[PDB]
Amino acid sequence: DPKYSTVGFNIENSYDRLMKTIKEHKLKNYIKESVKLFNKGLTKKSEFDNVELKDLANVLSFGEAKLGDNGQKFNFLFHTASSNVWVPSIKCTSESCESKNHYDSSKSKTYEKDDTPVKLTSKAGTISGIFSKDLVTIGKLSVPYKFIEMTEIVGFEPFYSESDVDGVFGLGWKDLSIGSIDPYIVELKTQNKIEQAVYSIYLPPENKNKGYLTIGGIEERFFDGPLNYEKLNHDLMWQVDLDVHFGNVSSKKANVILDSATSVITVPTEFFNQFVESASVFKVPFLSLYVTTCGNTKLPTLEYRSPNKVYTLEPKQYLEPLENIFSALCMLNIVPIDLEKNTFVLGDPFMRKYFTVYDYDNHTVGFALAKNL
Amino acid sequence: DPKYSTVGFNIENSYDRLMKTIKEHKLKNYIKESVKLFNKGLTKKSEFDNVELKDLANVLSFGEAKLGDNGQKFNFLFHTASSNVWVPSIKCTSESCESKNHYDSSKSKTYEKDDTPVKLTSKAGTISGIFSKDLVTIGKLSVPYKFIEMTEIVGFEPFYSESDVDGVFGLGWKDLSIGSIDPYIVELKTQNKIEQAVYSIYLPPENKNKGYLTIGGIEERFFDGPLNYEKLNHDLMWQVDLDVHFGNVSSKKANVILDSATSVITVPTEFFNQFVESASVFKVPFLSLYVTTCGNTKLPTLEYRSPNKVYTLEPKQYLEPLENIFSALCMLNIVPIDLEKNTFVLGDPFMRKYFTVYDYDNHTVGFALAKNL
Repeated sequence: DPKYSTVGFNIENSYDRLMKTIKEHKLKNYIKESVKLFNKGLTKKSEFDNVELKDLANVLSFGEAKLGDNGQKFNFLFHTASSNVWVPSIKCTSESCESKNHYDSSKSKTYEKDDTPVKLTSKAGTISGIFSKDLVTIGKLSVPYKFIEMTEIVGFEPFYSESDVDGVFGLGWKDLSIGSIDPYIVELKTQNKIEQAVYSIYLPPENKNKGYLTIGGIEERFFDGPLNYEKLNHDLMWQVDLDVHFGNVSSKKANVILDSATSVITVPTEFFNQFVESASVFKVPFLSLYVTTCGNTKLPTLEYRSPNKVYTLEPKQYLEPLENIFSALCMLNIVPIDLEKNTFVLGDPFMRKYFTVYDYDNHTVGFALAKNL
Repeated sequence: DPKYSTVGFNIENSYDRLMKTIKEHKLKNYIKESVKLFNKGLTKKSEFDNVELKDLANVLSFGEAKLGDNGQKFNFLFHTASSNVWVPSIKCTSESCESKNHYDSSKSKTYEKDDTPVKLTSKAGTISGIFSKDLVTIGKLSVPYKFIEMTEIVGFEPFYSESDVDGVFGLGWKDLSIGSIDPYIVELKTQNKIEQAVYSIYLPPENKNKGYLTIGGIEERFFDGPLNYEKLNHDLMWQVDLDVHFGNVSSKKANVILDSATSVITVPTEFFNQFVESASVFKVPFLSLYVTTCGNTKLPTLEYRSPNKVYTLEPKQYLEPLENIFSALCMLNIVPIDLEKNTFVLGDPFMRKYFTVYDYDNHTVGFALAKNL
């Protein structure tokens, strides 16, 4: 067993969702026949294009965490930019809430009132609730934490109601409160339940529906070779300064965010189009879907260069097989999306190669060559 | 039998050529699956676009005409803008010429020298030859005519060599010579072999690989109702002034050419796009091919208005069935192509409805409702 406290979590990935879309809309032979056409090759001609940062999220989730001494069960998803944890109140108005697990302050001996109101208003939806202090367990680790009890939830549909998820567990920095509530992982450290304010994400190569979160230490057994460290360029983001080259295409002094919840590698639009020009990659009409032969010899190693380390992705690391649609066919797990000027994100593909460490104490992030388990 | 001299001719149409392209490139299920997609309907997104006036020509041809008293056999195609007739010389350099039928001045008692050089230079190719006078028969009608004996032929490839055609028989006005050689049909009249300098084209509805040319008269039996006449707006073109409306889309004082050798109805680009917008017509990606359900209730009657007559095309007249690809599927026999400002052409679709008359004496053109034989 591991030295430090580790929890498995499940992932619903872009491949699954794409797969579901294909059975739903009967799209196989369309894709099959379009590919044949490309191969023939009669295409030649050069809102899929429109983002969305929504559509690229995977849902990394687990149902082992629990609130209070009675141990009230909840299904969380992890979110790497948020500091707080979020749960449905038993006092939840909305009809979203009705099929989910609820937090009942009353049923827990360890509950302490806070009642301070919080309000998240965003593009997908609107959450209204109050802070509440209780024992927050995972399941080795336990500590009193102030979390948010949600009283009314509006939006995030149809996702929320269709997902068996109840709420959000913050593995990030951003706290909605103004009473400077530390992240759960900092809090475990403040109260001495771990040795270090750190966690690792390990995403096993051979199972893209699984990932492991480990807390309070470096589990040496998840990787080979040295751990490199990079300093964060932002106070409240797992984000880092790096030059990036994909062949002759390059971008100096780029902003790259580590989010294992992002399903793909992202890249500015301009950058993507330069990359993809005459790389022999095919864009399937009427689908957010670029495709190529798995043995494609034109495709470069992706390079993310620090001043004292470069991290790379071979084509095998950024191409998902599609054997069940067309033989030796692969989809490209890279997507063009423009965020703030010069900002890239390293999603699931990167973490399948690199074991990754997120250090709150030292404001560092950590990379190493993932083992194969 | 007919009162006036009539010759059948064969037509290689756009449907055949498209059909050939589909077997060649195995394109059925692609089209099938793309249509399904439209129907689903996941398309929504709005050089096929680049013309070509080449690609729209059918080949209307026949092998019954003959030169000289010995009756040397030739396979001609008809061309409605040219006045002259064109044949390979037995003195033909080029390798194009080698598999074709040849005119040997020497073998014909009725031959008279001319030897005046002519030269056609155009975008597809280059023809060099000399004039030559001989008996030109079809096969009822016969007259000495001055035609062009081709000495070297360069271009028109791969078409020429693949076609079993030898040369071009002019049913038009434009004479390459400067010795004002009348059209063959005017010449028959000058020499009294017919009563009137006129011909009719009849294109039977039920056989799109056949058409009938009739010379020296109106064969009453090919149509129902009155013959309308329109004056030509050009001296040397079968061309006519008409307002044209396709629904709310319209163009006043348009120039419309009658060419039964054109495989489709043409229309300016702007005009076509206005027409096609939300008409529920699908453009198949990577193909010069618009498609729709045969029972489409949004599609208008096409209207070509003269000051004292309007000529119309129902959807049934401008939609070819595609039963062998997808059920109740139809292709649209209308194509967007910009010629001189405001110029439309009435190809094969129109002549399947209208019996058409081409009057050299009176500089008129004539329309009537084709019978069904």
